[PDB]
Amino acid sequence: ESADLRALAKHLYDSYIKSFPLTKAKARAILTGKTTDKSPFVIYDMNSLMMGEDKIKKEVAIRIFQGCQFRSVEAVQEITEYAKSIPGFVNLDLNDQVTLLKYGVHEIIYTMLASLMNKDGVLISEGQGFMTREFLKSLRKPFGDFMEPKFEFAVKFNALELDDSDLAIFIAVIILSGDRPGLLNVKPIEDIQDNLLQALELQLKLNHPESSQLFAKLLQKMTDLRQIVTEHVQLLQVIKKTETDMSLHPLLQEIYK
Ligand SMILES: CCc1ccc(C(=O)COc2ccc(C[C@@H]3SC(=O)NC3=O)cc2)nc1
Ligand SMILES: CCCCCCCCC(=O)O
Repeated sequence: ESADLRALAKHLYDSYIKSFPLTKAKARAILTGKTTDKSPFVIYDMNSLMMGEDKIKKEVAIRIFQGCQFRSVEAVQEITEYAKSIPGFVNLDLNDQVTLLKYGVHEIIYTMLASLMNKDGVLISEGQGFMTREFLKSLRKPFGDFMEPKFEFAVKFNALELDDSDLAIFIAVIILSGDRPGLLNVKPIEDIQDNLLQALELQLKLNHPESSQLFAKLLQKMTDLRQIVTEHVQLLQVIKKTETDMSLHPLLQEIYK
């Protein structure tokens, strides 16, 4: 029944709004001058970077990098709260639950990162600030190319014009992979994902009826996520070797194995 699929979609959207304080709908209202929300202080160089705490509640590159790192640990926390709400996920073997998160968590971070980006920069501090792509790329090596592959993806991805009710099901599909390395019981995972994929497919054609093959173009985007993740991992191993004094969160170290 299509009707059970819509109920699942409604359930996941509601759980996505409850788990993530900054939705794409809010992010786009901030980014584009809407009166439902307020304007971000823009950071484009070092003076505005230090002017930035005068509005938004060590060297500059390592400080920015370690805040982006604190934020990621926070998103991991929000993603795990979302994941538990995906029907059947808490019912799986605990070891497989850990494996799905470990491998799914960064692909979801960069999907939702895209909600907070345009070609020019990225919202920070829950929408209160905006950090210019040009500033980030001007950071000293090896940090200037830290964010550029996320912007390249985001610009391509934001072109699909997905909204939060689409994204809620898509990030569920990402978690419930079943081709993840080290999974004990693949088949229960594949059964949950086949359901999510049916819910996503219906959602896309009801919400985007004039968008030809949007289901397939979005599933292809999963290729770009995998490559962002693997590049970021390699870049981190270079930062850790040249910056032996920069501390990495154990939660992120446990995932990066
Ligand atoms: C590289 C892409 C990116 C993503 C998110 C952020 C953020 O920074 C947004 O969320 C925030 C904002 C501000 C801080 C302050 C940090 S935190 C600390 O430990 N000392 C500080 O100055 C922490 C987190 N930046 C960059
Ligand atoms: C985004 C510019 C403000 C820098 C520090 C913001 C507060 C730090 C935090 O929330 O962890």
